[PDB]
Formats: sequence, C-alpha cells, structure tokens
Amino acid sequence: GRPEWIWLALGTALMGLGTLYFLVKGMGVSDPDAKKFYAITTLVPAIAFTMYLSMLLGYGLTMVPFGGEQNPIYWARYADWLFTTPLLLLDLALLVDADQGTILALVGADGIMIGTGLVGALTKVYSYRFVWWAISTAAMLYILYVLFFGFTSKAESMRPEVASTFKVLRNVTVVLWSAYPVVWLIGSEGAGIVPLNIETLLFMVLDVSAKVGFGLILLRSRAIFG
Repeated sequence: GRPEWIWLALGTALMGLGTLYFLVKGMGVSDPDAKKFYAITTLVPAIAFTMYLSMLLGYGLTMVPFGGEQNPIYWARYADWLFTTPLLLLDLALLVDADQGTILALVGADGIMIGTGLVGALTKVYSYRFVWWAISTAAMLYILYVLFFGFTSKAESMRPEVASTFKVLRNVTVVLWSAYPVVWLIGSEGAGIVPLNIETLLFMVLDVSAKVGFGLILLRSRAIFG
C-alpha cells in the first residue's frame, strides 16, 4: 500500500542478517570485555529488526493531523531508537572506560532526545512540532559534545588500539546522528518537502550504517579485547 515498503524490507534483512552475524561472531568468544560488546552490539540490530519488521507489516504507523494535511507518521522508529541508541552510547562508554557519571548524563540526554522527538512527531499543533525538535537536537548536540570532546581525551590515555577504533566510531556516530534531525525537519514530520517514501530510504541507510556498519567496525576490531 505504501511505496516505502521495499526500504522497510531491505533494512529488515540487513538488520536481521547483522543480528545473526554479530550473534554468530560472538559465539566461542571468551574474553569478558568482548562478551559485553558482542551482547550490546548484537542486541541493537535485533531491536531495530523487530521494529523494521512491524512497520513492513503495517504496524506502528499513524496519521497525525497538522499543516492542513493528514501527515503519515511512523512512530515505531522511536521505540527502536529508545533502546538501540543508549546501547550504542554504552558501547562507546565501555570502550573508553568512562566513569558512571558521564554515562548517566549520556543515557539521560538520549532519553530526552528520543522522548521529545516522539511527542513532536505526534503533536497536532504544527509550530510546537518544531519546538520539540529543537529540544531534541539540543540534547543530541550535548551528546556529540561529550563524545567528541570528553570521550576522545580518554581514548588517548588508553592503548593505541582503543584510540584508533573509537575515532572511527566517533566519526561514524557524529556523521550519521547529525543527519537524523535534518531529515526529520524536512520530511513528513515537519516541513513536508521530502515525500515519506524518500524519508524512509534515508533513515534506513543511516540505521543500517549506524548499527550494522557501526557494529561491523566495532566487532572487527581488537580493542574490545582487554
């Protein structure tokens, strides 16, 4: 019925395929630190797979009325990102051995980031749709600031393998996460200049890269081993 069913279907496969690949790659691995990373990394694409699968079958999609139009809103993405993104943050947290104080702030910021994002995607007053977007973006920027400025300094005190792998995951996270608030802004959630079918394609390339590709880079590395 909806033309974006194919992109919902391509993500499902890759996220499902990456789920087992990480799950398979995680078998027999004895290192305790690695077991932590494999479990976290493997659960993320599994969480996304489940929501990509439900959307493909016509679940988690509502029609929010704003801007004079009935705008189709995929609210299932927020149940996905609510758990996948904090695990991506915890992955970096364990990677750089950050103290609990930083983590609570990162996890708190992510909840507000994804929390407000869903309200804006469902608010019926148009203007406030963008108000909530700003708060979320403000939250995201705080996260990227901690990762870019805080975490990096810690990664250098570590051994070289940890620093080299974190920089790649930092640049991948910074690049991909920064793209999420813009697509939301111009897409069906806000402006309505990019049709919903295209919005879906851009979120998939990011999610896959921000999970499968992100996970792939992490679990192919020797830094997860203590």
